[PDB]
Amino acid sequence: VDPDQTLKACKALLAHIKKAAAAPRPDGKQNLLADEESTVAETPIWLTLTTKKHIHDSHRLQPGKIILPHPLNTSEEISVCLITADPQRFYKNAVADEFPEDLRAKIGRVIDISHLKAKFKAYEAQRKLFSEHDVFLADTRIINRLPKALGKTFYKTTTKRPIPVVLMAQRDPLENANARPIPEIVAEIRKAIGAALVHLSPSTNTAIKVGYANWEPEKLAANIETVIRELVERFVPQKWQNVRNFYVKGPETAALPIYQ
RNA sequence: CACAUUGCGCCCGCCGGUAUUCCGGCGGGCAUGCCUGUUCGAGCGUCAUUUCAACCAUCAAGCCCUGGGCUUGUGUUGGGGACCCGCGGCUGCUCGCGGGCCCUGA
Repeated sequence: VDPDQTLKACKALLAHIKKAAAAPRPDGKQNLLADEESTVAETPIWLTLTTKKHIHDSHRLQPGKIILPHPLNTSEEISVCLITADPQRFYKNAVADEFPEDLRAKIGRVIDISHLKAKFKAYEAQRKLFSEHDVFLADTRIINRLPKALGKTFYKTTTKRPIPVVLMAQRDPLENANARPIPEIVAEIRKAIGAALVHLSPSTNTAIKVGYANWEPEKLAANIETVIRELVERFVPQKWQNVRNFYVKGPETAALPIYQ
């Protein structure tokens, strides 16, 4: 991987995204809810990794976490959802009182698995939860049963799939819930939000969301460098002996190659 | 109950006489219509009765550089959209495998 050809590939892709939005739309009617600064700031940039064989024998619904130097979901206009285990009362008081003001404004809804199976069963109900929140975090005790509850709506698109979080200390619900120290739960939640997620879909092609078009190319290139060097360290089998060329992918534009 | 005659039934209990059975007496009760409630019922009057529930891991095990992190626990309704891709075949058009966006009452 040559960083100079990678970073010069970054400028060409963000520049084309800017000009692609800069063209007047040919229908003669403007958009009320799409400004130029808004639509560039909200288009995500993908990097697509292809392999010589299957990266996994079967679908792994639980996504892995990639530690980034810069957090990914950092904008103000994102709302997160926390799927907890039992006592939602215990964890809603946790958010409301002993959390920082930044974390409280990030949290949109804390929901226990029992209430999730109680009022999100219809596909219309879980579609409304899908559209309402931006990202989803979920307990490690509960990540087993989310595909049955959330259904096809969350687990066919691989974009809002729930991110695991570890509420492991080392069960009667109302007696005592096994909760870790509170201020370091916030660091774990902040770690999950800022991480870029990998999806171990069985086929040869995987795509990672790494940044946005309004970000600087230096901060984009630094993010993708640690992503591609650390993802194939643990997730891709046979290390480079399975990997093939990379492609930086815009959502509506062509793919720029990075061969390996 | 009976022109009411000091007569005669029925239920429970008691007393005195050779008395568990007999005789006589005594005490408390037994009219009709209607109301409220209790209890026992009757009706080829009407109804219900073939259980659409919950029931994965609200944590276990193995590890590492002794305390935090890691790995495994395979679990998704169907359909549609001159949209953007990667990979396999197809002489090629294209078709399969997985993605990015959008829509719809399970």
